[PDB]
Amino acid sequence: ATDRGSESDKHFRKVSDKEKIDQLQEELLHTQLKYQRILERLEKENKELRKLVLQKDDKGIHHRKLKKSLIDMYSEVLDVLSDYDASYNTQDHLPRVVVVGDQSAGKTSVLEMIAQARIFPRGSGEMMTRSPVKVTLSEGPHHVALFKDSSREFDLTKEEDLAALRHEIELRMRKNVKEGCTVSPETISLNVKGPGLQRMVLVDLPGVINTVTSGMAPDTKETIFSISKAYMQNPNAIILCIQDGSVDAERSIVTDLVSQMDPHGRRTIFVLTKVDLAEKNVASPSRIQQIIEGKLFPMKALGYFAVVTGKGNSSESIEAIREYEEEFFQNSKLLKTSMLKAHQVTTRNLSLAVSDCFWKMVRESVEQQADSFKATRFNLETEWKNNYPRLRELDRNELFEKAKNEILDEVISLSQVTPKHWEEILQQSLWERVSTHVIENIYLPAAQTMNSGTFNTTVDIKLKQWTDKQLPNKAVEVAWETLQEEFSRFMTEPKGKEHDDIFDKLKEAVKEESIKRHKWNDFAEDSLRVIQHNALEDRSISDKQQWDAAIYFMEEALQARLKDTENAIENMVGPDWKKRWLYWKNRTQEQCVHNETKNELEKMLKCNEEHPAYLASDEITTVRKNLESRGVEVDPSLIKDTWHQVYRRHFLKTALNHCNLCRRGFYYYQRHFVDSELECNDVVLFWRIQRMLAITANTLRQQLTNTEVRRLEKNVKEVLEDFAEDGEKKIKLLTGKRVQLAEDLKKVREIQEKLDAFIEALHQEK
Amino acid sequence: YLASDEITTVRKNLESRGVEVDPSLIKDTWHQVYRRHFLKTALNHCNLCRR
Amino acid sequence: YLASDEITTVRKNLESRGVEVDPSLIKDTWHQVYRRHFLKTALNHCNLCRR
Amino acid sequence: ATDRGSESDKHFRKVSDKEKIDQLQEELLHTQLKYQRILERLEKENKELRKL
Repeated sequence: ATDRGSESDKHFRKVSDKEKIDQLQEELLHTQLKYQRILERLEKENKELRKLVLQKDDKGIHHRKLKKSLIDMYSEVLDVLSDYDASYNTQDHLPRVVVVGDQSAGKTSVLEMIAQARIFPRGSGEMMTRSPVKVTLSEGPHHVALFKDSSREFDLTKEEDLAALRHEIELRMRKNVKEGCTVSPETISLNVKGPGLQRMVLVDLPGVINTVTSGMAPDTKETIFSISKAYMQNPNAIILCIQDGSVDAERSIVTDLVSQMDPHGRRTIFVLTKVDLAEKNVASPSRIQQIIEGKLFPMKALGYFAVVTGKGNSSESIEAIREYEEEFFQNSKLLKTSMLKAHQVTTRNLSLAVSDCFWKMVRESVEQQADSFKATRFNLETEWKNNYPRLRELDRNELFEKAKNEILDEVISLSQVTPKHWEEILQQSLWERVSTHVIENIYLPAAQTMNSGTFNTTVDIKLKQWTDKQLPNKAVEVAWETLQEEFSRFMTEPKGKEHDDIFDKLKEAVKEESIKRHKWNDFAEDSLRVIQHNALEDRSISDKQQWDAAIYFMEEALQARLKDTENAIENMVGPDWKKRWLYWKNRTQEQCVHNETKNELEKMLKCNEEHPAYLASDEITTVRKNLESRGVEVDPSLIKDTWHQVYRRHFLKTALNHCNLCRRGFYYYQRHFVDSELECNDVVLFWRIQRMLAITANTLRQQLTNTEVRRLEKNVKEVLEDFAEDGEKKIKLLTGKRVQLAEDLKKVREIQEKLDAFIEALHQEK
Repeated sequence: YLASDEITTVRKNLESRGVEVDPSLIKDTWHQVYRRHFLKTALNHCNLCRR
Repeated sequence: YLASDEITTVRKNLESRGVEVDPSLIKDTWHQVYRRHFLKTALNHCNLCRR
Repeated sequence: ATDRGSESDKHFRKVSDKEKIDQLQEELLHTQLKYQRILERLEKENKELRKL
């Protein structure tokens, strides 16, 4: 009966087991015992095994080194840096080649010709030219392509495999775009190999635009720039600024972006596309010599190159395009009249120049960055050792788990708090809540009568009205606030040295929510009405022990109000004479007036202690006139306030003297003696109220401990589950641990492996 | 706040006396005794702060 | 034998009076303290067996 | 540095890391790598519920 919810949960949990254990033991623990060990065999070993099947097709041993070209190994290096941190802050560490240019300028054809195959999709000329791809370029004995995330090898000399390759890229391309924008940053990684291909890694970035039309979002112009600027920021990048040769160089759009990362073109190269279509330029030195020497641009490049990207056909074969490129420059005026120099034309020269810079920079740069990222682990280890004693047990998610368990443990312990403490809290709160009605409305008007039956009648009328209307509602409010306040205390107590600040954030978020998901059963108001009445209903003090308990509670309740009245009267009337001459506590004029009015009312009460609270109005006039005669200024309001305080003091102190007489009042009642003024009936009232306070507190405690506290535990578990699923709450709560710093120390181990393995490959090769 | 070691050192010290004590008895008795000490000190500080 | 927590009560009474003490100084002091009590009680039992 | 608890803890950590790369542990890793292949490949067959 003390608690019932846990029994129900255990019962139905056992029933669920009895019916479904032959499945639940298999699903829940059997497999899960091995779950931590199963995943490496299930997924990692699977990725290796199929890669080993392709290595078996290669017929080269996986263990023995020199299995792959140094640049093919360097693609994995860049990929691991991208995975560890895709921001430019980490891209800056290693060489890259950026392929950027005006929209639909043929830059994709430039990259494909450098790759010696039509590897990228060209399905459309608007959305398919404004999305990124990345391709590594490697030496090989055969022109073959392989994705990071696929075991399939593509034959680059056949239309079917090139089409499938373009299809896979396209499937990634047409999805890695914000809706409407059609432009989003994302990584697609292909490794293209073959004879004549150089040691590079080229990133084709969304085509650059200057204006927006009805078929595109207005933001599209900015998003492209944001992507375009991202890879250009790399100080170790070779930036191929690819411009459409059919339009004025002064009108280049990409240039105005390149100048934001290299204002003078120090690390940039100029590429002139559509040379065999822009006849107005390739046939005239006055344009070409400026465009290719670096006089028509603000950019002073690493080099300047001219290429043929296709005769307006977005799907033209790369092989035919290269053959036509070699034929065109010989056909064109440009070679004869030396407007373009022989080393400034065709795919070969551009590829070789960028290859030499990039690859020589890569051999030196990878030798630096292995130690850079290993040094970053050493730098991460100084901070982590200094911030906290060496420890990695905790985690952001584990912070939620630990705060969850702390909260549920405190909620349970709350449910098993000694009940007696619950009743003590409820009893004291109830008395503080009710004493105002007890004395101001019930006792004060009732005990001024000269008949015990009228005392009890006034008391009982006020008690019936009060126990029916306000008192039950007040008790229910007290119980609600008691439960919520004790819950808050368990959630927040700074338990000395055993307190953990980190969890506090969750304790506040749950404490708020758990309270709002609980409501107290309103029916209590009616039950209390009955119960309260019953506790009052016992008006019979049968023996000395209950007589003394009754007198005790009456003395306590009346002494509190008497002390309050006496403090008010002392402030109102002023200091005593002793203070006035020993501490020079001189009275104010109001205090003197109040003192004289008090003296008037007090002589009246001293002569006749039976006087009721209410005076005649002509008496107020007589009090004013007698006060005016002696020389004291007084008005009916001063008399009424002074009267109220003074009569209450007289009333309560007379009640306590009646306590002093009740303590030894028993023989007079057996005599039925007629001259006996003493009748001790207030004692019964305060006895009844003490017992009613006890009964109300205990009933509220029982409702709390068997019905409401278990509902609170259920609501808290629901709140904790809802917060556990909420990723944002975990992000914005329980953020204090230093584990985040250690996560970098551990994660950069992939970059450390790729770089060192690449350097040892440089040492096996030379 | 009494830590669990402080509570246990009180529990066993009383068990050695033969008094039968548990962590909740001590936690609540400690709260009352400590608050008595703390509030009397606070009233002494009341008297001090006057000057 | 003193219960693992009986060592904790010996520590509390000593900690309250101002004596730094640890469970190893309670086990060594106790092994010598009970070797002596036991044997001297045995010899007093000799004194009583004699009659 | 002598008779310093933090220096003693750093000395204790350096000796502990060498034991972690002891030949016992190294042989354990080498044998475990083959043991990961041994009594393995049954798991992919086990996931199937058709027999069940």
